[PDB]
Amino acid sequence: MKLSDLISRWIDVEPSKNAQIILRDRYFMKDLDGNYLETKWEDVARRVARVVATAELLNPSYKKNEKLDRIKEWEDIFFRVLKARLFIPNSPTLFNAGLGVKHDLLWKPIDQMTLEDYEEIYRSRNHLHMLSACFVVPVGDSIEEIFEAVKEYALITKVGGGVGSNFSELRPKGSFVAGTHGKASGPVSFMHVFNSAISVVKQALMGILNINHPDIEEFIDAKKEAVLNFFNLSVGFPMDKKEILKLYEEDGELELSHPRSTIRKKVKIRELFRKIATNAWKSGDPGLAFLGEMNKYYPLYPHRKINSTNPCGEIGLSDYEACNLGSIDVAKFYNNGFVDLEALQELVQIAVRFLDNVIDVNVFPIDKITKAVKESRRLGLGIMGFADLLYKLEIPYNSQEARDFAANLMAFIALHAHRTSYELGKEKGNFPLLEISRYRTEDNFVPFAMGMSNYDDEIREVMKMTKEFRRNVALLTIAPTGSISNIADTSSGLEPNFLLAYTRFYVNQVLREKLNPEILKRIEKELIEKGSLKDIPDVPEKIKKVFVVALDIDPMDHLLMQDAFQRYVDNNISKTINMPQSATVDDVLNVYLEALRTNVRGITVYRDGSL
Amino acid sequence: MKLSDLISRWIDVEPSKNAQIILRDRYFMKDLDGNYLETKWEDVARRVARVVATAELLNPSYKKNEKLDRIKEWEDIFFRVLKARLFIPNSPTLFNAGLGVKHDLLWKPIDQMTLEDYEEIYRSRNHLHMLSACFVVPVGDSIEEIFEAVKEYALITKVGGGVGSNFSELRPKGSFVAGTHGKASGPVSFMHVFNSAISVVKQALMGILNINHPDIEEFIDAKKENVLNFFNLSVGFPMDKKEILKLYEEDGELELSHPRSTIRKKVKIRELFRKIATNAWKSGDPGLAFLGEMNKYYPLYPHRKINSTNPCGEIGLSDYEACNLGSIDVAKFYNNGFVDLEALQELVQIAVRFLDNVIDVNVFPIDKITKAVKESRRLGLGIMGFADLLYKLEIPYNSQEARDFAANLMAFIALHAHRTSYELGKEKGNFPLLEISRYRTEDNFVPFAMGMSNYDDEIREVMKMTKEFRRNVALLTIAPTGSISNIADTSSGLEPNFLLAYTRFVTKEDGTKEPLLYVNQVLREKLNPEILKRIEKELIEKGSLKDIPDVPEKIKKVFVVALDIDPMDHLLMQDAFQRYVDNNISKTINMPQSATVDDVLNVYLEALRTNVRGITVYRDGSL
Ligand SMILES: Nc1nc2c(ncn2[C@H]2C[C@H](O)[C@@H](COP(=O)(O)OP(=O)(O)OP(=O)(O)O)O2)c(=O)[nH]1
Ligand SMILES: Nc1nc2c(ncn2[C@H]2C[C@H](O)[C@@H](COP(=O)(O)OP(=O)(O)OP(=O)(O)O)O2)c(=O)[nH]1
Ligand SMILES: Nc1nc2c(ncn2[C@H]2C[C@H](O)[C@@H](COP(=O)(O)OP(=O)(O)OP(=O)(O)O)O2)c(=O)[nH]1
Ligand SMILES: Nc1nc2c(ncn2[C@H]2C[C@H](O)[C@@H](COP(=O)(O)OP(=O)(O)OP(=O)(O)O)O2)c(=O)[nH]1
Ligand SMILES: [Mg+2]
Ligand SMILES: [Mg+2]
Repeated sequence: MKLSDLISRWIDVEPSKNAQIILRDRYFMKDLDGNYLETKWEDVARRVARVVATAELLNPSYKKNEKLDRIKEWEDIFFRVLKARLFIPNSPTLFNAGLGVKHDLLWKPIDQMTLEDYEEIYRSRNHLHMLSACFVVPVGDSIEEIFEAVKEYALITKVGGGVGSNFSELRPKGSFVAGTHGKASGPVSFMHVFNSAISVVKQALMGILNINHPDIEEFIDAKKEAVLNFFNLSVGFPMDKKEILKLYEEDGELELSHPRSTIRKKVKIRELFRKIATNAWKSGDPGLAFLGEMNKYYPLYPHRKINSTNPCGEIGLSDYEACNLGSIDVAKFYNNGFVDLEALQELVQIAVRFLDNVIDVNVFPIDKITKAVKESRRLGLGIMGFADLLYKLEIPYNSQEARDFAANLMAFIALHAHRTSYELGKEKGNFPLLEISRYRTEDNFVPFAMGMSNYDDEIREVMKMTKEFRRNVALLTIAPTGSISNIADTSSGLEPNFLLAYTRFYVNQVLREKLNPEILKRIEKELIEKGSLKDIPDVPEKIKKVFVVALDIDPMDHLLMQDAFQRYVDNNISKTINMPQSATVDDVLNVYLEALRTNVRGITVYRDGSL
Repeated sequence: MKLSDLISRWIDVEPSKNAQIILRDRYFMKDLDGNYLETKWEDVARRVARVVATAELLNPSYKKNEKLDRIKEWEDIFFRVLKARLFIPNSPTLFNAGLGVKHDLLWKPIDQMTLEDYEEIYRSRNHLHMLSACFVVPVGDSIEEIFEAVKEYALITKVGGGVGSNFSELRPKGSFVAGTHGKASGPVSFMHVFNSAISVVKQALMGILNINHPDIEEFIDAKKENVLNFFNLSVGFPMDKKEILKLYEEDGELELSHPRSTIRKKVKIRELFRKIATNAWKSGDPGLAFLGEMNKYYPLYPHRKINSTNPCGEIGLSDYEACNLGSIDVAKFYNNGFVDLEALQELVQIAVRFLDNVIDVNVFPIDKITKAVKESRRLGLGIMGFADLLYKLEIPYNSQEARDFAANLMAFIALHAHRTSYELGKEKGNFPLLEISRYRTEDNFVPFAMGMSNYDDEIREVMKMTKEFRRNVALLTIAPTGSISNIADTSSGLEPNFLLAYTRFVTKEDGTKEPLLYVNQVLREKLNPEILKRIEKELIEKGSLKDIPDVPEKIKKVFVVALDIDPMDHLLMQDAFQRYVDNNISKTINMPQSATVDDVLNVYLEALRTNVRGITVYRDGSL
């Protein structure tokens, strides 16, 4: 089906009562007196479309002559997919597009727009016009750099960004400070100053410490039981995953050291791993960030380096880099037993241009960030609706069938997104750092593992073409989509449905269609208690096996789904490895070891009932 | 007596074992290994004398063939008064002088020193070579400025400075923030971020909020145990003391308002005072800062404006200003029933040059601070050992006699301090803002109240003369001297002795522990050693001589401690010194456990009528 025809299928499907509540609550603009300037999703779609279309003002391919026509065309296409909720950008784009702009320019009808109208939108974007979810700032080993980072956290947090740092540069607790006296207090103590700052600004962060840091044990125990409540904590593994797996298998020792300290110590890697696992078992923190694996696929490494991710894991970013995200609802592409790939390719091309255009109309609080974004132009296109699509396709999330499907789907998306980036580099100009990247200096560089799709060879040649032309250093991610999937009335990112029937502060729509009412109306009671179909007798085996929820799916099937998607994603993936309440610490270690052998770039575990 | 003769009486008296522990503990310099580079007070005095004498390189009145002789002469005099412990600068001068300099230059015999040796010292002072105790920075009403200030606090604290701010620019909690629909959190929420920052960096501060800020009540209670545990807190009074007294006397109302909020409130000034008094009665916070009174006597006002003090309250500073302090031990100037004014004058002269010289060798971590200090050259010359001096002269602290003597002594110090500033302004150049100060644009400007001394008219004359030459915007203070009075083995600041005897413990390898009885040295000298041994027991038990049978009445009357002296007599002493001090004074108004909140109010009311620039109260037994 053509995308315009898919759009006509979805454009007039109204957001649910639940979606409308969230939108009124957080998304619709209000005036200086709390009066609504927007009252429907279509108002949001119009403002967002128009502001992002404005980027086409800077398109060197257009003559001043056609610009108005071309702009209005892009506004029109952006508006239609958005109103149809086939693609939605990350929250900050929805909150903050048009901040600074005359109200009378933001919702005016497109046929009435003039070239001067777009120019004035472009020029009136203010300091709050911040449209990206993801940030990483360094924290250098000096009081000066530490507290400059604290200020950067406050400023990014204030404008609506989530920020992450690797704190490893900070010399360990007790290290000599060539001051008068006395001693360095170490990374963890300074992370409390970050927490306290953000707790007041927000009156959601990421903190990583590398496995070979001498204060790693204190770090692992840092949210145990003063927390640290605004931090997600991950242990960083800057070295090769293979190397750590070997060391664990051999019961080796890790040397803890720091370049600006005499503090040195040896620890058994197994002991340290177990300590990580025990705490994750108890409370879900800390996670694992496979930084080396991220740098393995980083086009700008080693002259730039990924040291941290954003709070949710899904983008590894170099220092001062930010990334804006957006997600395609794949559940809307179900068509009579198949994914309508015709319409999908069209949308992926549109989604990539929109995300790239967001960069040009984005305003950041810190010039170093403006600069890092301009040079790399990293994007984060992902998907949501995945689990709901599997229900429509009558495929069990816990099956090799689902994972082979997932991999081909992501490969197809990756192929058309990178092809779009080639196209946009031709039209608009390459990302400034193309010349020094592995797309250019290397042969056969591919920013992900592949190995589970028929599309590989096609991907490999598109990657070779991007030696010459390429708008973006990387393009793909899979985010949590915690709010935008609610707006889209669909499942979140790549996660299975957590529950089929609930009451968020609500019976799945696909289940409501496939399940005979009466079988439904009976069971909807004990579905809500119990939280699964599994042990409800007199529901058909076929419904049971397809309509699985997160805790129907064992930890290994969670991890293998993440691997299958990660093979064709150039940034990272947000995925929780749900574990049953009866899972032991050994079960958790086994997840870590399997994770080390797969292509996953990080791990988050959550044991049911643990918190 | 000539100062040289006084120096020779003291130069070979080594610090008490008590002092030496303090020195080893934190003053003596160590190498990267943890090894001692200094092991005697004499070593510290060489280093410091040498480093501060280096500033004479820059003296535009020395011809090149003069310079090396002149510098060695200043190093020698500096060394002697330090070694003798007649003058000691604030701790950061003693911690940090010479940091960055090659160890082979800091202690070498002076008769091996060359001009190039001094030039190398000047060049190699590093970024940690911070010699001043006292700082103020502004905290403006934006996230950017608030966190820029958190960063300055961390940097200033790291290098050994104590910093304060007025947080009144921050719009009250619940205020409108433009272009968003979220509200401002308020000054007290941000002060938590500053307390967190500094609790890690130090793993006190001064915070002031003005009495008319709408969050003033929250602030008054901010260290109420239900904590800003690294802050001293004071309430700011930027209006005239007179205005506030009148309002209180009328049972009037104050309007709380902010220029960037629509939040207004009317509160009875008496109810606000009582809230303050009750909290201070419970816990010692908050104190009162009479900022308007400080601005009354600030020579740069209103071009520049004092909005805060340092943590101990004794310097009022404008935005980004810092001050270096030091103190003369005046108990050492006792001579046959009189204060030796001839030797004291000479030492004021030396001490003011030292302190002004510290500015030249000081390194600050922030641009705007270097600038503010160069432009003003504020100093804080003070005294310690004043209580022990009264003991020697047999004057009771809690008496008009003591207060009249304090005023005259402070007046004499002020006169010769400001005179030296005059002489130094001709010799080295005036402070840059002389031209726009009240020393220039006015007639009869005096930066303190006076009214309690025979020296008043000569003081007027010198202030008139400094319309022409003046090296420093202000010169004097009285500081707590919590460490350096320990070092000099003398009483702290202008304060009375807290106790005359107590047990201190000397840590030993094989024992331990151990009991070591200290008795005030002047008490030891005056009281019968036979009497002493009898009473010693009850004195440590009771904390005073007052109710001990059969100690002579005159001894009980002279040898008073802090708690023998009633709150008004503490306050009037502060008033006597403040009259002849251009900066402020550190003074705790001690109160008996049996004082009430009404008694605390009465101290505040009397404070409003005297010339004091702020108030701190501490009720015995409260914390
Ligand atoms: N908690 C605490 N940590 C400090 C202090 N001074 C330094 N540190 C920690 C902060 C940094 O992680 C590390 C280095 O800090 P700085 O570079 O500011 O110290 P500095 O440059 O004086 O000495 P350096 O030449 O770098 O060893 O030491 C301090 O006063 N308090
Ligand atoms: N799941 C969920 N998220 C919420 C809720 N309220 C606020 N949020 C937050 C979660 C995210 O930090 C923020 C933005 O949501 P999005 O769906 O745009 O972003 P996503 O969850 O993909 O996270 P990210 O883009 O990595 O920051 O909204 C809620 O009630 N449920
Ligand atoms: N806790 C908290 N306070 C804030 C936040 N934003 C602003 N404030 C407080 C900090 C300052 O006291 C005051 C003003 O903040 P800024 O100058 O950074 O805000 P902005 O320039 O955006 O708006 P303005 O024109 O000053 O109203 O409001 C925030 O997001 N969280
Ligand atoms: N470690 C330690 N520090 C102390 C003690 N008593 C006071 N201090 C701190 C607070 C002072 O700001 C700092 C330096 O001692 P000083 O005698 O030079 O300063 P002072 O008490 O006059 O306070 P100020 O110069 O206003 O900061 O020493 C103590 O018993 N132990
Ligand atoms: Mg450093
Ligand atoms: Mg502002």
